Amino acid sequence: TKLTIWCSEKQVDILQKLGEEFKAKYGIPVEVQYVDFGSIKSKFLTAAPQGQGADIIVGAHDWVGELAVNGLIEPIPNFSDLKNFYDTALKAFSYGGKLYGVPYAMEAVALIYNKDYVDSVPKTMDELIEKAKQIDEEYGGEVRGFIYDVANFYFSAPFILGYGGYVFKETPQGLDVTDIGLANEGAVKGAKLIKRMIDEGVLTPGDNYGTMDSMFKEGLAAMIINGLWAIKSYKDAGINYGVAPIPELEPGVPAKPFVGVQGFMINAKSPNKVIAMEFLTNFIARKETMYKIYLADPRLPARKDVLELVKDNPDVVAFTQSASMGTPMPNVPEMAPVWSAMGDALSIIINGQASVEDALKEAVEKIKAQIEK
Repeated sequence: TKLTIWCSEKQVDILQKLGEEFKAKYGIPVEVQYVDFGSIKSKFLTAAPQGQGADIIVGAHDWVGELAVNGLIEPIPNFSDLKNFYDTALKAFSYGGKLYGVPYAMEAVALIYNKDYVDSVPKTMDELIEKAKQIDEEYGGEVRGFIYDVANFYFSAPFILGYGGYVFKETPQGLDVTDIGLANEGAVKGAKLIKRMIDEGVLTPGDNYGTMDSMFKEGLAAMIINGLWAIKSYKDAGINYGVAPIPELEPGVPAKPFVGVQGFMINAKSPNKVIAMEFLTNFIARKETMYKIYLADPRLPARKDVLELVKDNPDVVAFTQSASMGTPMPNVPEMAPVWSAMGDALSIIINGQASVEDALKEAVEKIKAQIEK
């Protein structure tokens, strides 16, 4: 009997050597194969129901809810080392009160700012708004104090979710996709704060990803909301940038960005799940392995004590801190219609074509209608 793993390209070498350690101690070889995320899911969905497919796979946390309900991935037994993982990363791989994977990477946006215009990170969103107005005034509109992809629900979620909005209500039986909180009082308050930034001129209805991104590269945007994926282009453009978590919406009320997480999962139909689980919890999950995984592919780490090891990367520290206060993108298939419905609602709001209340309630109605079909 041998163990089979489907992993990413930059994980093969690390997992092959680790498997050699596992073979020496237990006498079970480990076969490691690179498979891309898209093909992992399509292969797993038809191999796993028969007991085939890899014993261990990597994948996105978004898959967990459906793989868990269909009994294809195995609940991770609690082990002590779990205390060293970010709560957001563990929640992202949890469903119905059970952990279903061991995460290794996170991704979330943060505040990125040009230090030629911002001397200290604003402590609150009210301070950010005042600073943005002052910057707009000082440079006569040539420099935008604050700009981001405002009508995109992924980028505006820190405000809508931070004030109390939620996508699906969490219950002990799993996410209740019949209970959608995108129009409750918190969501309305978050959307009203976005609308206030529009009304005061700090944001405009024409703000989108492209205009934000190009303006920051050219040195004409003081503060933006973006992720680690854009940092290289800003460095190459010669921007003296800094990264920090999005300022508190109010004192004591943090911004709550969406977080994407990648992790390892166990084939629940495999005859080798016990040996596969041992290797996952005792070998893959260890701090030393996760640090090597980070070095070979620097993504925001899922372990707190791995971040402590880094080192020379202040950007990763800021983005990881942003992810820690964030919330996972809901890991169920019913999340799919939410993006476009909320993006339409945001556009309607910022263009003054409906009240915040009416636009959000319409968005929830359309989400439910599409979930039903």
